[PDB]
Amino acid sequence: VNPTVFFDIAVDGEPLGRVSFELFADKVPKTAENFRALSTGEKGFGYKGSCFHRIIPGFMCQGGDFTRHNGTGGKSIYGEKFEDENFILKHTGPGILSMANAGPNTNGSQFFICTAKTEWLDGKHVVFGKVKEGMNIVEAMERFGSRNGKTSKKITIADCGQLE
Repeated sequence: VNPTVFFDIAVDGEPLGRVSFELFADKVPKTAENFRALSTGEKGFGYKGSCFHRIIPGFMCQGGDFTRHNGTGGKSIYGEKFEDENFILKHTGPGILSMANAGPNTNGSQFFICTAKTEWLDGKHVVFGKVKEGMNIVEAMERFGSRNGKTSKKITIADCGQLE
């Protein structure tokens, strides 16, 4: 209805588990569709096989750079960047899915999953989804991150697609 997408996560090739996300297409349609389409890979590029390049324990897990795998790339289905759609939703707690960016109106494909309430990001990053199942898998991923965001194991989206 509002779409659900999943990520199957692997840690150095070993299966960790599945996280699914509800995308708020009712409130942020353009942003939610970009993520949905990048998860199915239906426009010919997307998240399958990419990694979480920056994980900071107690704060958030960030990924979505499928072109340079380090936070300097990625692209949306609308072009290299697109505008901040609205800031209706807030970073209210663990499980919030929001867009990473490089300043106002620079949304591409990078996203982060909050593991804490991060109110200082409200009005700066567009919130568009939430973890539906597998929050415990995000908590497990979190243990491989560090204070500067570097991960001690390669965390990858082994598979991903739509469920609902």
